[PDB]
Amino acid sequence: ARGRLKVFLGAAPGVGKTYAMLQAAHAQLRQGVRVMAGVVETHGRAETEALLNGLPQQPLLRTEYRGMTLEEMDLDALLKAAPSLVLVDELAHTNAPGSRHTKRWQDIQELLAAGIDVYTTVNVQHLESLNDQVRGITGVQVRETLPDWVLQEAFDLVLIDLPPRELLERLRDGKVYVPEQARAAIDAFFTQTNLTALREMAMQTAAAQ
Repeated sequence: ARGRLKVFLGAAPGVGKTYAMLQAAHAQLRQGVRVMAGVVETHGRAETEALLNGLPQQPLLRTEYRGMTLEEMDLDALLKAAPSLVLVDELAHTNAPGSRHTKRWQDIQELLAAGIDVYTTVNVQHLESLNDQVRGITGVQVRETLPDWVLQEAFDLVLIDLPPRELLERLRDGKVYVPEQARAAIDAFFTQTNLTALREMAMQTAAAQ
């Protein structure tokens, strides 16, 4: 049986992609599926941290790079253990230096070729075809990109939707964490106008699948 990819697609950070993925994963766990978390970003949400702690977890690999402790999915251990389903946040991620592959999507393709199912999350901004539209709207450069075909050839795609106004409240209320984005950049990104634009992109993306 070929590995099947399910992508939880969202307009932006904070729309609930990871939580949706972890709830989907619990349904599978309950039905007896050997589920393993490969890489999951809970981003300080206690409810998401509580879902993750009910799932088997594969320790990450830590490296040091320019003072920073970088974490990657332990691909080699996952291939060896051969779980039935691996959970992998952030489909557009560019891997830590010294990784076998440049991109986390390649890590995923490798699991999938080994017959391992994969659940993943991605924000719409990372799609290659949309890089310039996103930069034109937000004024922020998207540096981690994803070839559109990686998402197009996904077995399953689910849109995780949230109103922009509500996402702005979440950001205000300390519920949205965006690690590799400085304050000036977050302020430039998370506006009503920009989030409305990105929500339409996510929907147009989901409809074209």
